[PDB]
Amino acid sequence: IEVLNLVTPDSITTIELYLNTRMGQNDESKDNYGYSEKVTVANSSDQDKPTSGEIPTYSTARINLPMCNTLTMWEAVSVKTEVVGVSSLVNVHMATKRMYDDKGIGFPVEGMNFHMFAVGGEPLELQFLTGNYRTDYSANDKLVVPPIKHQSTQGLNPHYKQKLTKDGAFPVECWCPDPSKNENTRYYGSYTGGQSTPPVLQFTNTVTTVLLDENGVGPLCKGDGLYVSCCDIVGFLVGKDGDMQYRGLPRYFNILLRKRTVR
Amino acid sequence: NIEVLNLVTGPDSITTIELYLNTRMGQNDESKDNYGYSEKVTVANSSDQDKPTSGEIPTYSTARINLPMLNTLTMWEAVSVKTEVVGVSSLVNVHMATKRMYDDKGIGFPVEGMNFHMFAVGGEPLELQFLTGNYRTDYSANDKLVVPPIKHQSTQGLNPHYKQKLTKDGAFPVECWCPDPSKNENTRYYGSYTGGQSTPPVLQFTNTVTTVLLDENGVGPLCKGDGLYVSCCDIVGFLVGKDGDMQYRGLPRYFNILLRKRTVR
Amino acid sequence: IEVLNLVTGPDSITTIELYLNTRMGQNDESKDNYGYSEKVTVANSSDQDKPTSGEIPTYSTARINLPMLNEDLTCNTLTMWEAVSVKTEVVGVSSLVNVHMATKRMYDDKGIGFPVEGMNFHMFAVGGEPLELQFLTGNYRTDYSANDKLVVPPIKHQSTQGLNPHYKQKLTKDGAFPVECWCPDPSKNENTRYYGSYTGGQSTPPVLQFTNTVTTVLLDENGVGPLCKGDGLYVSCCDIVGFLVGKDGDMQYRGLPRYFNILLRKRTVRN
Amino acid sequence: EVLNLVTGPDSITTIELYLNTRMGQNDESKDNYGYSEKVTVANSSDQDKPTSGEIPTYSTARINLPMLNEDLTCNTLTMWEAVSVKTEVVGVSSLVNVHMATKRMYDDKGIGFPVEGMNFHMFAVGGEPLELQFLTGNYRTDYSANDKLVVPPIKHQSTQGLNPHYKQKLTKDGAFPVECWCPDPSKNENTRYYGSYTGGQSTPPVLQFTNTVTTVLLDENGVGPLCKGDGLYVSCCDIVGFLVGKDGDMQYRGLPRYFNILLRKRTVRN
Amino acid sequence: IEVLNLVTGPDSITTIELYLNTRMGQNDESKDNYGYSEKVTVANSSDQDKPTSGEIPTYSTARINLPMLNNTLTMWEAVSVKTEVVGVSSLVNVHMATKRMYDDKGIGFPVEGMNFHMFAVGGEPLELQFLTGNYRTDYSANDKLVVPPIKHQSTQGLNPHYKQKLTKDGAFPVECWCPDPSKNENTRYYGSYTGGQSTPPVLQFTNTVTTVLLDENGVGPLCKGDGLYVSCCDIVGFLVGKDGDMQYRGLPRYFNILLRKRTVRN
Repeated sequence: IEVLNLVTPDSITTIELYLNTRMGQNDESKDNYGYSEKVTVANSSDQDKPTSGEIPTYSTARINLPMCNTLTMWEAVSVKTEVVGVSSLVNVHMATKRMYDDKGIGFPVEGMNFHMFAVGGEPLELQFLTGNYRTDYSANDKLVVPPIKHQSTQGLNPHYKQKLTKDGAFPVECWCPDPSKNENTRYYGSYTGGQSTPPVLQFTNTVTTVLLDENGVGPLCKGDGLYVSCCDIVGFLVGKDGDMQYRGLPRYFNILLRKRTVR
Repeated sequence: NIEVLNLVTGPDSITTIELYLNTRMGQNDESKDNYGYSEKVTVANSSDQDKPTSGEIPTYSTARINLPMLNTLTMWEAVSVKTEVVGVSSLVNVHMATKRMYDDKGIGFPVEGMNFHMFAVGGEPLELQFLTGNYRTDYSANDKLVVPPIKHQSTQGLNPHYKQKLTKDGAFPVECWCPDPSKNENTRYYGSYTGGQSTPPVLQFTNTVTTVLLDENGVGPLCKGDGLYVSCCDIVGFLVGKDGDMQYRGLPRYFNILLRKRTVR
Repeated sequence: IEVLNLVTGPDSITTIELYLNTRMGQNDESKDNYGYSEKVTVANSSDQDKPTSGEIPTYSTARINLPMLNEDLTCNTLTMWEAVSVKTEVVGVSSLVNVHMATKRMYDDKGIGFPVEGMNFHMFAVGGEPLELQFLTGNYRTDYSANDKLVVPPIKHQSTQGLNPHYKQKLTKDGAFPVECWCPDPSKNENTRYYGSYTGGQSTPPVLQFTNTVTTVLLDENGVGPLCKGDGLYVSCCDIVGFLVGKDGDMQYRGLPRYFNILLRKRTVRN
Repeated sequence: EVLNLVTGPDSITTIELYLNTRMGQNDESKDNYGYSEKVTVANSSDQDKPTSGEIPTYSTARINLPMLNEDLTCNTLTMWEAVSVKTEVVGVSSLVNVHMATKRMYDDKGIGFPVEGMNFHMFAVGGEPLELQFLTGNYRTDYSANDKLVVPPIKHQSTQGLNPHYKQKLTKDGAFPVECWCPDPSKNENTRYYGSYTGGQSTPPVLQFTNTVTTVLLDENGVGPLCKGDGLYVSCCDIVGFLVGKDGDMQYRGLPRYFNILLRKRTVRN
Repeated sequence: IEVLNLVTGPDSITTIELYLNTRMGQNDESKDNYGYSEKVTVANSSDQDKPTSGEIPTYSTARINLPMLNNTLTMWEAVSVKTEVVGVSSLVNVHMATKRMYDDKGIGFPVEGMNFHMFAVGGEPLELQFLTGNYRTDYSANDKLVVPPIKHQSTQGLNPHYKQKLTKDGAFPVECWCPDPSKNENTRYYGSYTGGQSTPPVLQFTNTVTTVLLDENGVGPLCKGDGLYVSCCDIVGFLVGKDGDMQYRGLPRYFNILLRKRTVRN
């Protein structure tokens, strides 16, 4: 894309949406919504076959935007995004393991934190990379995973790529953003690991993230499509008998766009 | 919402509002023992028998302040705020009747664990979204708590049919209500959470920090019907009794707000 | 105080240096355990919470006399000293590099002695009048009568576990106001700046910095610093860096001294 | 001796690449790739001889830049000057996995231990090999279980601090151990390197990934690494922690790194 | 000193480059425990607190002679420093003979616990204040340690009668000497402490960071008698032996200091 000038009233527009988490029980009408199923643990690396619904996936959505030598496209300028329902973590009376010889608080949701989001003019481009090349994903055929398995995929093998084109379908554990592509998408992410680690979270409606690149060009919405993706894991819920489930929270986006002429 | 015009200049164009809010950890009566704490935390046997006891549930603190009464109108516009947690030094106390370190010879455990700190300033009540860790939580032990009368599975995620307004102090549980980011155009909120079991509280206090409430366009919260809305929650951790029983501990918050006159269409 | 212009000329600025030693409970520099509290005790119940004499940290404070400015106190204008900035440091942080003291030790009595560790509390204030204090405690019933030299309210009440504005005081005495029940009153202190932090937990690593290259500006949003009433400069602080854990597990607060280097200038005020 | 920039079309160029991790099992056709072999522990400091493949090494590559063909007999020459780099750790999301054959929490009912503990992250971009200084926690370490490792031929007590007679250049991928080689601060004028270490036993890994951060490689004089012989040197190590096996066996886990480097032509004195 | 104009033009700037090796207690580079302390011992009681020889960390320091320079005189003025801790990557080693995780199947304990990092650059020796956690500490197992000749209860606080200047490498214990903030007008110092028992070390290394040494008036340390003084300490934790015995580990530090010629009144 050769980028021409901005169109100088009716030349900007806002898009609001939220994405609900995809931890593994992704049916809103059922119990454990917004959690994974019970986490299971492989007996050996060649019997690493997770149960259905115990694997978190990326959340994603495509939004439709309004529709010579010169053409106009929607340019994404900025985004205010925030994690919703952080305060739901101020809860230590649920049916959980508890502190101090069954006299103290219930363990709050705690441990692993993974927070990512992305905004672009096309689906987020993915790279396959996993901790265990032999992971068998066939307990849930709705997951999108490569048809073949190889030793090299525990590192970066560029023959194993994909595009985030489906909500609740791409496991975060084997797909990450492809840094060699995504020239038309902006992505930001963090991971805090460990076993019982304190979640450290913020929420405010005053923070704006500029999506313009180093030349003042935001993501350009191809075929007038805006692509928004995320994942937000805030820890594990610890059951009374020590069984554990991922907990994730939803994400909100407020995206400002403008009109931009291209060649 | 409101079509904004020019600022009013000259004398009497500025005013100030100073207040504090007391914590609402669950025992909220200032003449009862345990004021500024929750009652003892209890733990449900299963997720369909999740009924907290009366008073073990932290709620939001909030107040509405009447401001001076004043083609076009004039409204009070909130410009900035100096806000601080009060009584941080009270947590330097290890001689209370608590569990203690090192084979009963060491210090009392200080108040420690979960920290949750939020405050909001707006020209109307804080707009809320329901979201909970357990859609079945039964709040009927305390009929003063404001919660939805219908329980649904989808409220463990974001369901936008479950909204509310923060219009009563000491009644909206923090655990099920958060700021609605899809509204709150006329309010600024700021919040954080540090979890874990016995996590160190990390706290700061000073009278030298000003939070600017002006938005990207240089427009602060505009005070509808001459009302200013201030809300907060400040959990600093848990007090651990001798037998392991635990109570939330909260601290008060101070606000000093600067407001100016703004002309609107 | 109605504030006017700065006074210029070669006598317009002055500098004040001092340090304040810690007041952890054992506050006599000729005695053992100086710079620590006495052994911490633990109440049997909340209505028998009576700390032992010397187990309680208090604020360090001092009033410094400044050069006299006004001989005639019947003029339309007067001059006051105005605190512009302060360079302050915690002294002796390197002392915490010590794992050979008589302490509990790691790894079945073969490892290091526990270093001083746990709760940290750091605050300092510079003002032109005493730091104004608000009473707030974790236990309204706390009985201070083991040490009648502590300054505390004469009445107790449930409401003091929150903010009761009828329970206030001024920091007018070194080593006497307990940290656990007095904090800076944010509804006053118009003429003092304070800065404070707390890091809790049981065995928490202390995290401390020391340098001679950082200046804290004390001017407010309008460019006005603390104005020294009666030509008096008030400096206050507390610096708790953790607990020393004795061989049997008894524990003491440890504190460190603080240094202050303050720049002041002359300012004209209405009289 | 640096002079001014040159103008015109093709005064600029970009180089894009990634480097895979070198934790010990460095063969992409075999199991445990991207991990070390199980860590083993010496019985005494005079018998400290690690097994082959349990030892992390630096990743590195020389990249050929478009050739600057020119008369070598004149007053000036032209060099490629690295201006800036966008670099990120790839696959961070792979650490969101608690179902692998690992030790697990809460009396064998909870999650599998995620990859956790020691984190070591460095990258370097230069116009010649990264210059290395030898420094080890044990001077007696015996690397002779793997003769591919590049280490000094003699051992001396002084190598537990800085002995400047023990230096190297980082000229082979997967060969220079991290544990005994660090960047030499007394040289490397023509390289920029960045590093960090978070230690401890089971420490939460803290990681970020984005495509929006540029690292300026120009020094305080506005001069970037200058690529000798039209060669660009890129180096890294990204240890994200240990995998804990069911029985307590532990392996390093590392992750690949991406680089996108901007370079411009600069005139230098000949 | 009354500072006047800078000296301009050629040979008005110079650079100084050095490193300082750590002084953790075993400070003899030909011996096996170099760059560590001897094993830490723990006193039976505070009145019997006599550390063994070699288990005490001390400051590293050096004086560098600058080129001969000289109503008015010329002095060297330190403008900035680039400094880094060297050999951080050496802490990526969990196969040494040490205590280990998970019932003797897991990693060796890495070097961990207490971190203390400080450096100083000035035009005269760094001025010290005595302050200790235990006034009775008996240092006579090593009479090469420079400590006060007299002891008193008040030295667990700040007693300004107990001062020194950092004039010897590997001799002033870190546990009882700190920078004196009432002096050091002609030195810049920077330090941090992270304590705890087994705390993760958090360390950074880079050749791209410059520390400006000029004060608020644009004046850096002025090198009296053409002497530049550099001091540091870099403790990175403890090595835990198989039986639980522990020793301090330190790392060396590099400095690259830029100086300029400054005219001053005499």
